[PDB]
Amino acid sequence: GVFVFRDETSSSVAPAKLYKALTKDSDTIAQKIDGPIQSIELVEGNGGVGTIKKITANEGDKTSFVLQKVDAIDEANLGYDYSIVGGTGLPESLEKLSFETKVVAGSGGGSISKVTLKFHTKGDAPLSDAVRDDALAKGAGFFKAIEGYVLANPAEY
Amino acid sequence: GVFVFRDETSSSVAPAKLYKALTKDSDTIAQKIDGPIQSIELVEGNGGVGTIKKITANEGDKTSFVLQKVDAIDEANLGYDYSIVGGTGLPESLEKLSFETKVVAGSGGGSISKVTLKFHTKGDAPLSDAVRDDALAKGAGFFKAIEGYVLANPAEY
Ligand SMILES: O=S(=O)(O)c1cccc2cccc(Nc3ccccc3)c12
Ligand SMILES: O=S(=O)(O)c1cccc2cccc(Nc3ccccc3)c12
Ligand SMILES: O=S(=O)(O)c1cccc2cccc(Nc3ccccc3)c12
Ligand SMILES: O=S(=O)(O)c1cccc2cccc(Nc3ccccc3)c12
Ligand SMILES: O=S(=O)(O)c1cccc2cccc(Nc3ccccc3)c12
Repeated sequence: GVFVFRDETSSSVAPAKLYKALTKDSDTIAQKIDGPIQSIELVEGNGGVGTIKKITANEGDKTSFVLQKVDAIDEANLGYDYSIVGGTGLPESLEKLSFETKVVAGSGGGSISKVTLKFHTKGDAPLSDAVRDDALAKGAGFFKAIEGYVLANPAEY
Repeated sequence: GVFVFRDETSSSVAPAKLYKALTKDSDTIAQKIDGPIQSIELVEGNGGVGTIKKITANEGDKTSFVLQKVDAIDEANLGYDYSIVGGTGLPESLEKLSFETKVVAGSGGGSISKVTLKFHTKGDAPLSDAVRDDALAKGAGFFKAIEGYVLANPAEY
């Protein structure tokens, strides 16, 4: 089955800048900062729809990876969708985790980051809170890492 | 004027550990990771209630600081309250900003971080969205930075 969860996050970062950092510069920033992500490599494509990326990261003291697919890109409306489709980093009860994101004008020149997660469980397995919350936690952690990088480097943004 | 805002975040980190990191190890962690925070000075007190900490940060293209005061500590119930009473880092429209935090166990094994922020505006003046959102953005940034550290160093926790 499909489980949907929507969330919004405000930021002082201007829309155009945030969108660029999250969708075009994130792979580069993630390997640059001291976070969980250790390496990102293109398995297929170079960024456009259909692209498959292998992301290797450290979960505690162990390494795992996920395969990521680029579902859609609407640069005109600052939209970007993609999903995690495999790898050892993907919970056993999950078949696919899809993200639908959009950046809109926020308050005081800042923006609003809207995200819709869609959990596709394996064999209609139930979605435990633990699995759902861990994904939200990782999604929130990654977002803050990029936003934080943007805020700390005004010459670049 | 006094404006209130609440929030809850679920974490996979056990209660006691998340609490120790946020309230006892954070001063050191902030200096170990590369974030906005540059230094933490104990101006008066040793960390117990009544303590005044001076926190300095590199806001990217400029520097600023805030005076933090420890309002209450309840180690038994994993409670910790404090507030920003001054510094160039505190917006002019604000007189004081208070935080009331608590960590409770999740029903399934994690922990939930509850936070209540109380904005004290200067004499009936309204609270601007920009000020409100920026404050929330920094609070979440700090929290996630500390949560990230624990998850990346299971050996230490
Ligand atoms: O694709 S990520 O941008 O890291 C990613 C981003 C946002 C939310 C995520 C949730 C679960 C797993 C991920 N991947 C993962 C990657 C390596 C090891 C373990 C898990 C998530
Ligand atoms: O009286 S408070 O309600 O905290 C307070 C409330 C509102 C604004 C304040 C500004 C400076 C100092 C305070 N007090 C203070 C008290 C003890 C130690 C350090 C500072 C302020
Ligand atoms: O993160 S703090 O350790 O207080 C902090 C430390 C050092 C310098 C700071 C400068 C501006 C804002 C802060 N924080 C802030 C957080 C929430 C609401 C309003 C201001 C600063
Ligand atoms: O807004 S900043 O200019 O970085 C910033 C400046 C000054 C003090 C800060 C204190 C805590 C968090 C921030 N932001 C943050 C936001 C997202 C992720 C990590 C940290 C602070
Ligand atoms: O849960 S972690 O084991 O760190 C983790 C492990 C593996 C891949 C991750 C990918 C994105 C975010 C995480 N969390 C995160 C949480 C807080 C701050 C920054 C990143 C990831």
